[PDB]
Amino acid sequence: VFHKIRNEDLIFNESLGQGTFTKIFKGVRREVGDYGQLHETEVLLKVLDKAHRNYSESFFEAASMMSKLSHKHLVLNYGVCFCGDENILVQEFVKFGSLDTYLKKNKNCINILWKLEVAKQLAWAMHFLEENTLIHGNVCAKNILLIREEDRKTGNPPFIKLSDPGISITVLPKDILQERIPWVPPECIENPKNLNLATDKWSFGTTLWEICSGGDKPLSALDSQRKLQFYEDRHQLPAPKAAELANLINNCMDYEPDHRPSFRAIIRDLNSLF
Ligand SMILES: c1nc2c(NC3CCCCC3)nc(Nc3ccc(N4CCOCC4)cc3)nc2[nH]1
Repeated sequence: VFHKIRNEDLIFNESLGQGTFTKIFKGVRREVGDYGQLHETEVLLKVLDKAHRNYSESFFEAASMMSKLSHKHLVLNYGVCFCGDENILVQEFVKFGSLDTYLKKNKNCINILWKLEVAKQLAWAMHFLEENTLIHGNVCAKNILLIREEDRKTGNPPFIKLSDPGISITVLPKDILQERIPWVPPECIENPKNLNLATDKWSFGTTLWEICSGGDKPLSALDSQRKLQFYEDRHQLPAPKAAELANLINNCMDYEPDHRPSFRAIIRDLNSLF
């Protein structure tokens, strides 16, 4: 499925931290491009240990399945290196990084119309996935990548992409799912087999809360035990600072999975906010 990239064409330059059972690097890929031109392309490299075989199989099946659905708001995966003791996803490098970090670094000096445009773009990406009956399963602001900043002179909005799904919550340890409250929905805390398209509607609500809160993490003051009580008592998140999206957040974060609205309906709701 994935184009094989040879270790000899990959240069690792900078460590960018960790994901869930991944190590992330900035690097360069040497390749033959359009018209035969030789390029040194900036890439994002995600390294999984082959020994974690269940995790690696989950991670790469998810990246493969989404890359079969080419879309302007979905990250470009170039290929994989079965680099011996490690399996490496080679991805496009996105200039401005993850959205939660971007919002923090700009001190939430971001107007509501910018947030609405990013929300709409994410909703259109999710509508495409819903129409394709593909579950992402880890929608969050860390997995929103900022390709382009707003340009006030041209009127161009920011432009985002949704990153790869990562290891499925159906195979992750339960302690990890609990830490991931309130992105993982209540039905998946009850049973990870309840993963469904409805899951992404809940997580989309949590992601909107992140966007409206300038990149704060909801329930960050709560440990895992208190995160369970949060769901037990069936609380909702507080209205974010930018409260314009509070109703849509609450409508998406519906404890009844079957009541969560379609992404088509979400897009219409976003459009109605003037
Ligand atoms: C697919 N996935 C990607 C990224 N994911 C992030 C990698 C770092 C940890 C959070 C997720 N970053 C990407 N690029 C970055 C660009 C600038 C970055 N810096 C912004 C300014 O502040 C320091 C980090 C970080 C990552 N590209 C990418 N393609």
